[PDB]
Amino acid sequence: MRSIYLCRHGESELNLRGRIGGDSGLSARGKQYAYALANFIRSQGISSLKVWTSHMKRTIQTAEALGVPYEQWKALNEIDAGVCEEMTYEEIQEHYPEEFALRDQDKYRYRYPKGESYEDLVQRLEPVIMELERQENVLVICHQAVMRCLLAYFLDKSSDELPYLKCPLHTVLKLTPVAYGCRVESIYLNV
Amino acid sequence: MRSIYLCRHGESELNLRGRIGGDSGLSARGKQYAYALANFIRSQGISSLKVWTSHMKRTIQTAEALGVPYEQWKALNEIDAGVCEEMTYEEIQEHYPEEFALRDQDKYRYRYPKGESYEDLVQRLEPVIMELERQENVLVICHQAVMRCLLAYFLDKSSDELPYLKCPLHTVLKLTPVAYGCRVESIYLNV
Ligand SMILES: Nc1nc2c(ncn2[C@@H]2O[C@H](COP(=O)(O)OP(=O)(O)OP(=O)(O)O)[C@@H](O)[C@H]2O)c(=O)[nH]1
Ligand SMILES: Nc1nc2c(ncn2[C@@H]2O[C@H](COP(=O)(O)OP(=O)(O)OP(=O)(O)O)[C@@H](O)[C@H]2O)c(=O)[nH]1
Repeated sequence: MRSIYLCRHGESELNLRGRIGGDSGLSARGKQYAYALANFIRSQGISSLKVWTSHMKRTIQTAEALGVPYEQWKALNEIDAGVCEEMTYEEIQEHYPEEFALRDQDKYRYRYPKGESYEDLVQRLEPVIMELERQENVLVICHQAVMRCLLAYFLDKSSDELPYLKCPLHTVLKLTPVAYGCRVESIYLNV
Repeated sequence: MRSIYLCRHGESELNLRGRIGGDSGLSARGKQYAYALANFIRSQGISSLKVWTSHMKRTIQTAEALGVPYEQWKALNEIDAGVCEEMTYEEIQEHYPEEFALRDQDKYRYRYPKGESYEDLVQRLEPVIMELERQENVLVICHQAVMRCLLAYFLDKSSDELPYLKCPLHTVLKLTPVAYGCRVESIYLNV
């Protein structure tokens, strides 16, 4: 039976430092998770697993720790925050006060100045989902907003539930598509 | 005419780093706001101004720049994050995934493990609201949650919308209560 493993990149510099978006590398702890992930995968004993990542350094560095070939997707790249890229929630409140609240009205269709929205991201992911269906066993090392859209698809969640799906760092969601839908198991790798 | 100048302490080191709670001091930019705030106060030509701060290093440090006396109130201390003290919103999502989700159901009544809620803080702020009410011109250098509770009281906002009120850093809100309720004047101090 096939299964799709979804998880985020290891903790990044910006993650640890309190900032969103950007293209930072893995933190010391992030690298540790990469090795923990490699251990978990090997533990699964999967037949010919294909590893997918985005173009972001964080996803790549995580895959590098798997010692197996990985395919890069520009579509798996994290949502563009635009003007408030690499900013903290406090900086966003200070420099873009009305935008911060505008989001609360509709987090799915909300779009940051010069950036994407969850609705946009869902659309940009269409190609990936298509391929995900054609594959057997796949490990998609991605991002928060991305993992939420992917998860929402397989778990048939509404556009409302989507922006609030649990996609923490160092947690691998193993989806096993079945007749009634798709089973899910949460594996937290503590490092 | 009497005004209640509510403002948050100047940016702290922890604010800049991504973390909630703690007892850190003002960053260099935070200190700059302390000085800007002092300049603003003088320009106001205010009569017998009373400065109130909390016992936190960040509020004291802001008051010092004013060059005027100020009284400290433990009741004005920021809401306790309990076990989540000094964590980032990612660390919370990772180590306390269920807690994070539960909070989203009721931001007002959500209480941190070993900490408090907005409801708890309201009770704690009761005597502050009273003295503040029976006072004249008053400057209160406080924190985010605290400023929200105070503001909601004077603007007669429901507990429902309380946690979402705009309380960005480096912004002083001049509150002048008048017959139909209370008037506000948002003063942004760019530094
Ligand atoms: N308002 C607010 N936004 C935050 C905070 N921390 C991160 N954000 C940003 O708020 C938006 C959505 O928040 P979340 O649903 O928690 O995460 P996300 O949508 O997957 O965002 P990305 O960070 O782009 O993945 C994103 O642009 C986040 O980067 C915070 O404390 N407050
Ligand atoms: N989980 C999470 N908590 C955050 C974030 N930004 C701030 N917090 C903390 O989450 C709680 C509620 O968030 P907010 O309503 O934005 O702010 P607050 O309640 O005034 O927070 P305090 O800073 O504790 O007063 C508080 O304890 C915040 O410190 C974030 O992005 N994620």
